[PDB]
Amino acid sequence: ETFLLYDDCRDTNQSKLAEWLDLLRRRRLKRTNVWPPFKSLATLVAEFGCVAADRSNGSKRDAFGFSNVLPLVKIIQQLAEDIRFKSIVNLNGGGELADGGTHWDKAMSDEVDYFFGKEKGQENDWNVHIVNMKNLAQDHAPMLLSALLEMFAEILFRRGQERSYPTVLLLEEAHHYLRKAYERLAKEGRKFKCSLIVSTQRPSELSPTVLAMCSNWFSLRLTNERDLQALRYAMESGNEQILKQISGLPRGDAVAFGSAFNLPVRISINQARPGPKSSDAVFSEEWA
Amino acid sequence: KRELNGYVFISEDWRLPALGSSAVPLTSDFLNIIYSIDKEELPKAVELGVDSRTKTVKIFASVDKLLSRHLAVLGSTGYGKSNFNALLTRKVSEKYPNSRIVIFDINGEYAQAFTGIPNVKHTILGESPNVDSLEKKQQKGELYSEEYYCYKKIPYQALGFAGLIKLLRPSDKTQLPALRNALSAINRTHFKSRNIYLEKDDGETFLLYDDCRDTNQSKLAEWLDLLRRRRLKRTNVWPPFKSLATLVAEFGCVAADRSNGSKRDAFGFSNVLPLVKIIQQLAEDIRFKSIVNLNGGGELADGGTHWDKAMSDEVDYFFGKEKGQENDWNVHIVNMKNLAQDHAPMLLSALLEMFAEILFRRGQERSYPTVLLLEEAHHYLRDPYAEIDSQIKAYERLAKEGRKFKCSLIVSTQRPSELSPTVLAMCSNWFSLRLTNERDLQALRYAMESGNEQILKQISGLPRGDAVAFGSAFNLPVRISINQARPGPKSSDAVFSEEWAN
Ligand SMILES: Nc1ncnc2c1ncn2[C@@H]1O[C@H](COP(=O)(O)OP(=O)(O)OP(O)(O)=S)[C@@H](O)[C@H]1O
Repeated sequence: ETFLLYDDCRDTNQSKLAEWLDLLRRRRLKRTNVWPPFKSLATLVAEFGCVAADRSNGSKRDAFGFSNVLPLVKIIQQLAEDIRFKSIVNLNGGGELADGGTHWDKAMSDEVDYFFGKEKGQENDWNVHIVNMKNLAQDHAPMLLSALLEMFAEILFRRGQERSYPTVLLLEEAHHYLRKAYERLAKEGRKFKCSLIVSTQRPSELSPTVLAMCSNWFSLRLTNERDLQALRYAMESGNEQILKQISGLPRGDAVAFGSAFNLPVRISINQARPGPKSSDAVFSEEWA
Repeated sequence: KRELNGYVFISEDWRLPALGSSAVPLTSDFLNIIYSIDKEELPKAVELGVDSRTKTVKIFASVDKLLSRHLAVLGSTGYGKSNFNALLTRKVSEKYPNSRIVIFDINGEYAQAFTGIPNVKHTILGESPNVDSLEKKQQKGELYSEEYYCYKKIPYQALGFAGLIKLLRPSDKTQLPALRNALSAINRTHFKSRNIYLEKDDGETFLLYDDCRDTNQSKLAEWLDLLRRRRLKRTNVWPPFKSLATLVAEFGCVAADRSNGSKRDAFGFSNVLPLVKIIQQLAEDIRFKSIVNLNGGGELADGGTHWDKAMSDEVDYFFGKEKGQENDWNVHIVNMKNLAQDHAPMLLSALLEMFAEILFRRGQERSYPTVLLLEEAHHYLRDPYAEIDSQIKAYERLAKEGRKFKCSLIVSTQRPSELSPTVLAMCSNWFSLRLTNERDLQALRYAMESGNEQILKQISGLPRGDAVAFGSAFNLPVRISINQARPGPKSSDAVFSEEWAN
């Protein structure tokens, strides 16, 4: 037998709803072997929110609960129809769904082995990974980029200090998507053998703990007092004589200090070959 | 120091002179090396003014550095902020006559300043006071003179499946699904003088009503399921803004008697009534209807592609055509003299989203450079009834898409404290005139990069015409005296004495 659910508070077959819906909670009816799509959450939400008890010894579809559940189905619907979200995320399902009760923890643990690599002993086909995100909007980035760093921390714990391999993580423009549990990778990283490089221009938008869990420092020019004060309040290994130099540094010159330098240094940095694209724009050409 | 047979200036502060060395003053040959630009950029420069303290040295800047990125102009009232923008925009054209400049003018000032330049246009937003009057088009290569202009409305097709939802705000039980079913089916309703109906594949027709009258209330179910699952006949004309209100009621006042045969019940109809009220209110008005065209007319070419072409055609009118095609004008002035403080955000924060969407598609191969000037942006860059940052999502997208696909922004304003501090951080150059308060002079401190304090502590006392500049196009900051424009903008707002004397 079958039964068909809807998204609108229509009156068709609104008597035998609870009889079918209680078995769902008590896990007595059938299950499947394929992942469904994303839009299919709104129907379940509406049905769990718009069911009531009828006086005609049956069930009823109410409308004073739709008014309670409505604000959520709305954003779900407006999110499953954007043309900049579905080109990054795959809102179609169709894949295999396992048994046993462990179907989330096998989906989570298959996108980490693709970006951050596998564990010790196995064969991997690369040592350098370059992820490019030029096609991702500037308003969907925080969520989707924090999700990944929250996923890469529930798994080092379940992997351990034995099966884990040491890696290096280059994070560029980190003040857009690095800010309780949202920053566990910067704290519980030394145990699980991960090291971060953070590049950024607005250090006043970071947490004073991330900028304090750092051992060595490389500082180029920095012209704002709202940032100098932060660097100073968080600094642990230096002085206040090299802080005055940071505002009059030319290009390529840097100030360096930490544990790998026995006395702070002013440095001129070698050029790289082949270098990064770092191209620019030119308007005069196209119209001249 | 010397380079080959000239000199060059380098900024770095760790050096010092030796004891006994002699001090000497500086001349107009070294000042003109301290306040100059490279040789690589000299054939692409633009003049702005002269130095204030001495007045023997002229100031130049490079179009590339200055405009490839975004730019900000700040200043109080009555100190010289509208002369600067006309100077700049006219000097860009006089040097690069194949440019593309678009201006949002919400006061009607910037037309008197382009008299004498080719490929100018002038569009007003609204309806003609007179009706049986003419408007004279111009040809190519013809110098602009006033008495040439055009009028324009904006249709309602170019707001999409989402703009209308946002503009109507269904806030209760059973308004949303009906308002979706109506927008999804608006392309199968036919129209006559003053009544709406459907047309079957075979002659037969069936009428729709808006008052819940029980005449012929027994065939709804089977004349609605078909419309719902794409079985009735199509059409080829856009209907008005009231078929919406006529469908939202017949989709919300329907039920089924246990005695087979449908009935248009009365109770459910009330659950939808208020939306019908307001969507009626927005036709017997003088403000919304003066700007927007809620009448209905045009082609509706089949192919499930009737929401996109309206956007694509309305963008090519204000912002320009794709590369290769023939676009007539090069300067576009849009006049919003007649537009209320209530419908400004909603209307002017949708053309920009359109432009973003189309500029994401055009790409780097089909996109043409353009400069876009936004005046008094503290009026429409923040949707007031959007009180969470979850809803400010237009500038943050358009700035990036433009920095990628050749679109430059100029933001002019006089109150930088009513303006989010992420709008003023995507900028790479700054021009500031006198600021009188003390809470608008901290929003700049908090959000600037390439300055200092000795150039900021002398903004409270800047006279009329003098400015202060810094950013990634200046080697060291400058205090500067700007030069007058000829001809300039207009300022005729109101004067009492005259009328009182008449
Ligand atoms: N270099 C200059 N020297 C002296 N006066 C100037 C100079 N440049 C502009 N002015 C004068 O400044 C006066 C007022 O400038 P406006 O154009 O009203 O600036 P504004 O009021 O900030 O612009 P809005 O926001 O459009 S009213 C004009 O009457 C000009 O004559």
